[PDB]
Amino acid sequence: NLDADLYGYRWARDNVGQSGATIYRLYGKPNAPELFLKHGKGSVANDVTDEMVRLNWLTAFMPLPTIKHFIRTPDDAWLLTTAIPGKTAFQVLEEYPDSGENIVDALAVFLRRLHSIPVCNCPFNSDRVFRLAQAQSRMNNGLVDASDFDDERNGWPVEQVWKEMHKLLPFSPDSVVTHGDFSLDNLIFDEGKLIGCIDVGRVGIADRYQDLAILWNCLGEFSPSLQKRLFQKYGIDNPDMNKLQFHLMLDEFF
Ligand SMILES: NC[C@H]1O[C@H](O[C@H]2[C@H](O)[C@@H](O[C@H]3O[C@H](CO)[C@@H](O)[C@H](N)[C@H]3O)[C@H](N)C[C@@H]2N)[C@H](O)[C@@H](O)[C@@H]1O
Ligand SMILES: COc1cc2ncnc(Nc3cccc(Cl)c3)c2cc1OC
Ligand code: NA
Repeated sequence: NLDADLYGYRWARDNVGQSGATIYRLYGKPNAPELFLKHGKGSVANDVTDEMVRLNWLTAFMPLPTIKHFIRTPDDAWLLTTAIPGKTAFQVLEEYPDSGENIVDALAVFLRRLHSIPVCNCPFNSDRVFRLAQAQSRMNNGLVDASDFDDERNGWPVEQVWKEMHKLLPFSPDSVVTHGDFSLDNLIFDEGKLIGCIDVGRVGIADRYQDLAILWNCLGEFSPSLQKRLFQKYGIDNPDMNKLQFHLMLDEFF
């Protein structure tokens, strides 16, 4: 069982937009750090499982929550991790908009760090063909949230987004180690420093634009100038807009 690690903590049920899994926040225990327990049943358990192995693999390189405990049974996955103290990049942007330049600088450096991890270390695949297949299996089961499409695709039928996506293909792949969901909700700041990332479930090998696109979009809600810096700090001279557009369209399906 699990209980030894759970005496003393009190419980809260977070909703961070998290696909499928129930997230409990464990707190209140003195001399003990906040904890998260992710719980997935049925198919979603696979997803909790995927995150555990990636947390476990990736922490050899980046700063992650540590796996205090994981349980898999035929239909249920439970994942207990330590919390990363701090606020999301998004919150820190909102609260201190005269700090965006250092936050985007920090985000780029960090993303460069992740991507510099040599692929020969990484046992996980998440290239477009993998994701594309996944995206179809969510389209053709009507799980794609058309409500949440980016503005330039607002109210489009899903089967359209799908069709317009394959027009940009093909592009030259480049392969690095990617986060999978490099959004402003998933990087944790504290005392001005970037100190860790969360939500590592889609981590694997893919085109860098998988991470660059998603973050660049999030900074769309603040300043086109902030978006520019992201690419500028990272060191790309001319953003591959085709690639950007493809990855943003692929995220629509998840
Ligand atoms: N559905 C489940 C997913 O929900 C969010 O992802 C969605 C984005 O948020 C959407 O975009 C909107 O939100 C962005 C800021 O987050 C804005 O910049 C943008 N203009 C907005 O249209 C985008 N179209 C699809 C993407 N799947 C979570 O991050 C992700 O973890 C979670 O799995
Ligand atoms: C303070 O903001 C957060 C910190 C976090 N610190 C650690 N873990 C987080 N979430 C979490 C959710 C599921 C699984 C795991 Cl390992 C972590 C956190 C989520 C947060 O909300 C975005
Ligand atoms: Na680590």
